[PDB]
Amino acid sequence: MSVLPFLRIYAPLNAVLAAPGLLAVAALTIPDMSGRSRLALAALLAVIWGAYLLQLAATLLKRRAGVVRDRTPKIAIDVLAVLVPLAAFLLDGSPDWSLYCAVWLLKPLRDSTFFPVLGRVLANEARNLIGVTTLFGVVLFAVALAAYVIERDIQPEKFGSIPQAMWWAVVTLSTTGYGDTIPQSFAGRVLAGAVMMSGIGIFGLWAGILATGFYQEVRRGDFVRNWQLVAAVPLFQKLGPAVLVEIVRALRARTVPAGAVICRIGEPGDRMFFVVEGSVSVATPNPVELGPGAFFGEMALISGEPRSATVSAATTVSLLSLHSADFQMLCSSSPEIAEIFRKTALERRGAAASA
Amino acid sequence: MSVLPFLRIYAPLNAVLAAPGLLAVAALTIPDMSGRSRLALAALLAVIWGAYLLQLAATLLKRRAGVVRDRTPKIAIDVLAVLVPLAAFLLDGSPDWSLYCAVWLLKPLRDSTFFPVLGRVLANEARNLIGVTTLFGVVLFAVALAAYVIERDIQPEKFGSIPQAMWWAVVTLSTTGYGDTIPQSFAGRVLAGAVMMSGIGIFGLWAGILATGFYQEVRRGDFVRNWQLVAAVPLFQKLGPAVLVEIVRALRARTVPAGAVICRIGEPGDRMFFVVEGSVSVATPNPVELGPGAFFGEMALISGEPRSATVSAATTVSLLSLHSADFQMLCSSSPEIAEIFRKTALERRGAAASA
Amino acid sequence: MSVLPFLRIYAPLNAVLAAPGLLAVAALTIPDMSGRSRLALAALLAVIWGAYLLQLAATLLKRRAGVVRDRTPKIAIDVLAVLVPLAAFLLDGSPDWSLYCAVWLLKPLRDSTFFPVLGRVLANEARNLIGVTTLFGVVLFAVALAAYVIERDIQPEKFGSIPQAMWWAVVTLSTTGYGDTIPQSFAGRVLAGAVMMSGIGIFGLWAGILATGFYQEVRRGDFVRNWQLVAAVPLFQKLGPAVLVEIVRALRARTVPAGAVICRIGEPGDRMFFVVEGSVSVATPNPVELGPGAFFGEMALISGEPRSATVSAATTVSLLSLHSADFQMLCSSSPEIAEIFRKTALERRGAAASA
Amino acid sequence: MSVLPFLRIYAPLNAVLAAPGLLAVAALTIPDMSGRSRLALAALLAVIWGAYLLQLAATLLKRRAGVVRDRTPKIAIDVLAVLVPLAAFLLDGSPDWSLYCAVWLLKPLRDSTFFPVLGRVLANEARNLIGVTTLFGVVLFAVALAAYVIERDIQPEKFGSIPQAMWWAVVTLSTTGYGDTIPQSFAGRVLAGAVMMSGIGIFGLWAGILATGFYQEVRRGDFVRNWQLVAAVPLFQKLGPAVLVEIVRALRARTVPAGAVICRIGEPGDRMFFVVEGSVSVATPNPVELGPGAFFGEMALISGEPRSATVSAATTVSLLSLHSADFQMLCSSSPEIAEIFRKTALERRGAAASA
Ligand SMILES: [K+]
Ligand SMILES: [K+]
Repeated sequence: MSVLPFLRIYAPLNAVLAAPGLLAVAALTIPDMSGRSRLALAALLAVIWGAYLLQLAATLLKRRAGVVRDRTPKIAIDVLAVLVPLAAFLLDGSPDWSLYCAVWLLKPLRDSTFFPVLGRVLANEARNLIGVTTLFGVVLFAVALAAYVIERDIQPEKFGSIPQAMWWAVVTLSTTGYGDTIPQSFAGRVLAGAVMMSGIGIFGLWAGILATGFYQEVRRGDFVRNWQLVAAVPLFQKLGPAVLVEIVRALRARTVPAGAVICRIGEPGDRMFFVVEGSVSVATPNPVELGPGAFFGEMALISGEPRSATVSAATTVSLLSLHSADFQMLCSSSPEIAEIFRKTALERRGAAASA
Repeated sequence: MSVLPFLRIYAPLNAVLAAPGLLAVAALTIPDMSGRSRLALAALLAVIWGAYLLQLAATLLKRRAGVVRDRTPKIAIDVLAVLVPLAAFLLDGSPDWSLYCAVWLLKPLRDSTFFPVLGRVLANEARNLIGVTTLFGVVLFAVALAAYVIERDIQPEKFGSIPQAMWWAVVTLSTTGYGDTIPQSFAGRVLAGAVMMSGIGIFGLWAGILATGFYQEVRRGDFVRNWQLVAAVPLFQKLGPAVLVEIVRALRARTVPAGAVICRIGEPGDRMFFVVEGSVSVATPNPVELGPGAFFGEMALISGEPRSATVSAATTVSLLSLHSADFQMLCSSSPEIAEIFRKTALERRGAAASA
Repeated sequence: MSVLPFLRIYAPLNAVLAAPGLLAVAALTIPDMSGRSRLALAALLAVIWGAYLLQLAATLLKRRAGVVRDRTPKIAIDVLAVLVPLAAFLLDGSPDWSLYCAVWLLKPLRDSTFFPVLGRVLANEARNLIGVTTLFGVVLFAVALAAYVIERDIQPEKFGSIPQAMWWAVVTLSTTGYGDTIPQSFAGRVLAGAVMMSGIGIFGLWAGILATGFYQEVRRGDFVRNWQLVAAVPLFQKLGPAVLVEIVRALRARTVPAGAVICRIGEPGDRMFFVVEGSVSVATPNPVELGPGAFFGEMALISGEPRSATVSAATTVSLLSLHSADFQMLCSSSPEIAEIFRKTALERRGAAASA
Repeated sequence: MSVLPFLRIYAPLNAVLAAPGLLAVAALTIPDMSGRSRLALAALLAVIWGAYLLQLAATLLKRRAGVVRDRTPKIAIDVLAVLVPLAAFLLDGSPDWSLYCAVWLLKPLRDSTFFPVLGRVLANEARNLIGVTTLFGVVLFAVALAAYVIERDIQPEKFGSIPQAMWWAVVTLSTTGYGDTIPQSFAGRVLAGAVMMSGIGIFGLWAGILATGFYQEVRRGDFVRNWQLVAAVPLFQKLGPAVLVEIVRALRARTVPAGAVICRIGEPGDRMFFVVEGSVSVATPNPVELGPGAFFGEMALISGEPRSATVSAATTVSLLSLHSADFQMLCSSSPEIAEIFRKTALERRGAAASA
């Protein structure tokens, strides 16, 4: 609720081309299809082939920033990005070579930041997941077995065996309900009374494990990525030790591109920002073009008013942001700091129109 | 658990008429329907047309409060509220003109406060949502493809192509289970063992993103809307800086209308309120009719007793509220404040019956 | 994880008889049923009728504790508990009179504590629920309408109207997937790609509203019910103001009945209790039978050892409880208190075997 | 996100053999199966029989550590692990004796730590669960009954009775949607509008009860298991009382086996560890092989750099771990401690290459 995320977070065309690239697949998969576009999409594969392949060698030119690096991840796919289609192109002469479009699916995961963020926490909490997965296997066959007890007599063709009932177990337990094979008697139907009761309680825990400290990591990602942009601020030499831990939980940093708007004049003053690198367009008669290490919004928060200037991104700015309460928290935290932001709420009034 | 929300939060008739207005649609959609009520409901459309249209120009009279305003939102629908039926009324001579009842659906969203509250946070956390949405697309075709590997031979008419299996993917992954096309072999049925395991883990995170800091915003909405009603209180000049951040998290403000009851006599004393504007009916022999900037309940909390008066809303009061613990927190927070609320628990005993 | 809940929390037989009472219904609902037990269960209704009716007048004897009471709730059903069967017994001469077994269903809700706990919070947060319910209605017909656009031509009998598609909306949106009427074309099937995405995000919020501050109330129920049992403790005159708010969050109170076990000897010392009313059986050669206002477990926690005595409930005791950390929190909180619990860890060593 | 869990948490072969042991069952359950492997898997049962039975007496040799123990749990299955197949082997001469493979399903639960962790909290919060379970039974028949009101006339064979509709209740309420028996009229279809609305709100609470303080217990498990490894540290005599409660919430302890890697050189310095028992391989020209009661990572955190050494597990080490923020919290918490970790960031620079 407090951030301006811009400049194409889904930026790199390495990621962009997997989506249209794999939709080329399906038309080959269909009978009675004209040969015209049949191969026209195979070009686009060759384009994406040639495109990453064009990009490939530039990546294999890893004499850029060549001091110490760990690029086993970023290279693990680019290699196979072109090899696997190639060997597929010859050995699998039939159209089945296209079935090696299971390969580009990692290219999103190549430059998927937020995917290592996922895999990080699984290596702390899987202790639970296994004991739950076991426990899921307990409840699975603990309950799947009681069905064969009953309808094997009058439903051989559906429940004349165990795994046919273990099939109906997870369908019955995992919220799904296909609707192929269902009991007819009473007591077998009684048993379902505890199943959905169970599995919704189980996954009530099990999937809960994921979001549990995943949020800790994302709420932690907002700190580790933002213990940076701390020393950059000229004013933050007085901040006590325990002060920052209270604060950086809320502070997120994002980048705005050049030409974009930052805060439009007259809209309700609801937030203030800290500039640390870039330049702005504080839209005034004399534009107060503030550079790395600046801020604005106290004019609108101490007064609780609309904006005093159509601030727009003159350049690509690495932005911070902050809503009132946590700044009211700061204004409540120390009288030493409100002195400057009092003067600032008088300097910027005259300094906005003037120079 | 601690608030008296009253006076028709779903107040404006601009919102009320969308619901019955769109139920006029369906009777036109049905064969063998008598022409009698067929057009009778078209009137009610013309009523809602004429009604907002009657309301319309009063809104286009925006010389009220005309200093600085941002009403691109509130006007964006009122314009089309009447135009779109109108052009639809003539060009689409057949009854299909009624199909432009997709238009009023924004009129709730016109005066839907809590809808901008939604859209505010999506512009901070969609970074995650995309990486998850990509990741959802990863897992989609990563898993959808393995089905065509198998049953294309003996299920052409169901799994003789890829998207027919991507169809069975999300139905299998997104908790649904329609039950149209399901495997027959073993290993294809083995694969589902991880799917519901996956998607319930995925949406365990993904929908978790929404409620994650959505609650922060709603728990924040309870502050930004209630840093107001702070200076109004005559007693709150002594409150230290860090005191309020502890408190305003819990304090919610709502309005009660005239004639309503506030706290009924003899019910268990469970809460105390702060009046800031309006008037009450403290039901006593001499009604102690307290106005803007008053409170009551300490009589019932310091003693832990039922109510001392059938307080009812003499007028429309902008109410605050507070349960014991957070006031016990206040009574624990400072001895300076319990002095007055000790006297108040003696003044109001005699002042209730007397003047 | 830290409490001994015993003495039949589902105690009153007023609640017990609704369950078997309503299972008497179904046998009447079935053809080809013998008249033998057909009316035998009607007796059990007459029993439950006569039983509450026997209990009834004792409740209508409300000259017990007749000072100030609010028993509109507890009486609202007992009245109709016997009247509604009675008027049903005569006017509805056919067996349909049994269909007034929709009446006892409130008798659980009569003496359902935890049900007012539910209804308390709905009167603070329904503001959200309506805006979401509206928003649910937005997304409902916003999406339901686009289906009639498509398959009305080739599916009249299923999608030849709007509400037939609004039917398929919530089934498609609310996680269910019956499997009666599903599209055949492409773009109509494309639309489902966002639906489960939506509704699982919606209910990801909407049902989240319930548990959101419901837990606040239950975590609050653990305080309001336990600001009692505070002054009872002879030692708690020194506890500072802000000390208790830290503590009572964790402290739960429950009752154990006479004859039950409290802590068995040799089991791992994992918790300590505060007796406030009742008596125990500290199983020793000289049983140190401690009465109202006592405690035990510091012997096992300061040493981190198994139990020093098979403490069992000599009588019905109103119990408190506490795990180590929060007592380690107390031992960390003040050196003034560990002095006594040091002596206590020496007195009770000799006082256990001796008197 | 901050722990190295290794050395086969799913270690004991007592647990390993239940999974393959029960998959021996199904082949017997199937007609037209050759007798060759039919009994070959019965051997593997006899193996698992003989295997635990071989393990059995070693467990019944409970003169190891025979001082005070509570092994009613660990023995409750081992006894029946071999007896139940045995009596089954003779009395049930037909192949049905295999149906006593419902017995090993507890053997995972025998040595399932994290299963008592489950059962611990159910004995505090089931108060809620019953009132919800009752309330679930309220809503069940409250809603199930209204269906028989309607379609009994034109759907006898599906809704000609009550429990046939209570069947359609939970299927309709518990998120499932089999798709066997669905209404045809309007008002009966209207009723579903509140059902999924309800049950998703109910289980929104009910399953929420599980994860609610289950996480408290797991977040508590991280303390009770880690108030140990406190006195072992030679430096922690100065830590104030309230300091540790802040810290041990995050600190998890796990064990790494011999031969494994701990932190690889050049990877981004993201965490520091506390050795308390074992030995390491700090890969340097002179390996600084640190033993019980050591730490490392401050070199990479105070500088925010990659690793200074390929530390690998020379032996099985009982590890602790800690990310920066909580150590930055420590560095912010006291200047007394950064003095040593300043010297340590100079000693270990020279002491790494040297001795
Ligand atoms: K379903
Ligand atoms: K289905």
